[PDB]
Amino acid sequence: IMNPKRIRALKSGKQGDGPVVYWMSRDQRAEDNWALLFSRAIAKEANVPVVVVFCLTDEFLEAGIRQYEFMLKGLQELEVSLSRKKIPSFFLRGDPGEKISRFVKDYNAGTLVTDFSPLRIKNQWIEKVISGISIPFFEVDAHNVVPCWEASQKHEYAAHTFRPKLYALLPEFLEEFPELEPNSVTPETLSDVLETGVKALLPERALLKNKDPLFEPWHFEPGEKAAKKVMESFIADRLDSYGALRNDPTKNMLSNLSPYLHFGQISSQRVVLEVEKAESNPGSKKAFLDEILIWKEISDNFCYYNPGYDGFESFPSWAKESLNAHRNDVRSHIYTLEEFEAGKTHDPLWNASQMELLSTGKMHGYMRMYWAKKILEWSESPEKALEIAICLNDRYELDGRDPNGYAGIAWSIGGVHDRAWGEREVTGKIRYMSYEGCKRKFDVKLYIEKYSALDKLAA
DNA sequence: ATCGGCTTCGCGCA
DNA sequence: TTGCGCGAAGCCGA
Ligand SMILES: Cc1cc2c(cc1C)N(C[C@H](O)[C@H](O)[C@H](O)COP(=O)(O)OP(=O)(O)OC[C@H]1O[C@@H](n3cnc4c(N)ncnc43)[C@H](O)[C@@H]1O)c1[nH]c(=O)[nH]c(=O)c1N2
Repeated sequence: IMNPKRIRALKSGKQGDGPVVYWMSRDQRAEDNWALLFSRAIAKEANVPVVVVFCLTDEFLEAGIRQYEFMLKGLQELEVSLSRKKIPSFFLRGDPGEKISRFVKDYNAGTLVTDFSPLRIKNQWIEKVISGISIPFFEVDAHNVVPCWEASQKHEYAAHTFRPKLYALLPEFLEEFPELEPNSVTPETLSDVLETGVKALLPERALLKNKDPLFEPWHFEPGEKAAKKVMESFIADRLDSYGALRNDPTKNMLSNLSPYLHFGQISSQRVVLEVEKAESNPGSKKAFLDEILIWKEISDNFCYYNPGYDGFESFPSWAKESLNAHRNDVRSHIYTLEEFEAGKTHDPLWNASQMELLSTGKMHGYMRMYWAKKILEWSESPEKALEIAICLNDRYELDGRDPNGYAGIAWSIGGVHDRAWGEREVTGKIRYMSYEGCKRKFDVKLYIEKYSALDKLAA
């Protein structure tokens, strides 16, 4: 039995007599899954089978092959891991509000379970689902270490107000995962799906002049197994010097975990457990935990309590006041979406970062902050900057379309979870970042040098 | 309370 | 490079 405040009753009803169906969505993995572990639990009590259903919405069209290969290949692996433990996996195509409801009837599901996501479109779908089912319907936070609706009931103004809260709750929720018990009872194509999708997304590929792709797909092998190794090599090779090199992009000293945590291919709670027991720097473990605990989960807190998380209106009062005061200011440059996208600005280090984004699908965490603040400076308005920053983040980051994306863009452009700094023209009081500031931190000429000879080779 | 502390910004200066 | 003190800055929360 697991901690019962990880569950929240979406719909009450009378328990069916069919199997218990887990509607996977955020947490695409079989280990370390409070949503899967809970569903198994209530099917063993009901003495019924547990099964997984996954829905494949048209959303893969609003991004690239890169994200879809990465996630489809992952699911190809999960489906096998699940049938190992005797748990069937069903793959729906279409709109959840309709297809999940149909499945719930067509298999005679006795209880519905899902994982937790704060993006508006899950609440939309869930709310259709509730309407068309009669069975009970459960939702489990399987993504955060502390259930979002439990760490805080309000928008948290800053990391230092969240932090005493989150940490006062870890002795309760930071625990080991039990074993996923195979099915005892035995209930009664993703190859085409992955081909069909790439023939669709192929006319939109990001190509170089010579028509081979920009994207390089060997930096991150998708899937649960590949993720475990990225966690272990992190703990053994990179964790010890994270604190002191987090900010250098010429070093590859990050965890590189974010494509995995986004597709739920690995549990942040598992990471935390392995980091905690590891014996590296106390400084570095502090650095690291605060990014995967405080910053990650306050990003869910943000989107969960501010339905306008991808818009201007969600900036803090002072932020908007300041930015409106400077809408009339003359911008040093202005660039269009296309120009940013193609890395055609005056700033070679900015374009360098953009080139890291296009070719690899994961931009360095420090360069990300620089990236968005310089979009605000050379956009024609704050709204356009947001719109540009979201469109390029979500289109090219393997970890895009994610609460961290919005809560990081908002931190960057609109000062959300941050404070006021010295007033500038165009960018108001938003924390400024400078090219020369980057030079006191790392060897910009190497970072630039790495992605040079790719703007020329692309168009 | 009223007032200390804040993702770790940039920049001078040693 | 690297570290320190400083400056400009709105406000939570204890
Ligand atoms: C403009 C902009 C845009 C984005 C983001 C930040 C900024 C300023 N982020 C957040 C952060 O840049 C990103 O999570 C890390 O670079 C992920 O790479 P690593 O896992 O290697 O980092 P690293 O190992 O240093 O970080 C560990 C984990 O902490 C979390 N994290 C780190 N910094 C964070 C931040 N500022 N906000 C929220 N979570 C943070 C992530 O969960 C990350 O996996 C984001 N993240 C993401 O997952 N998807 C995205 O699309 C974006 N987009």
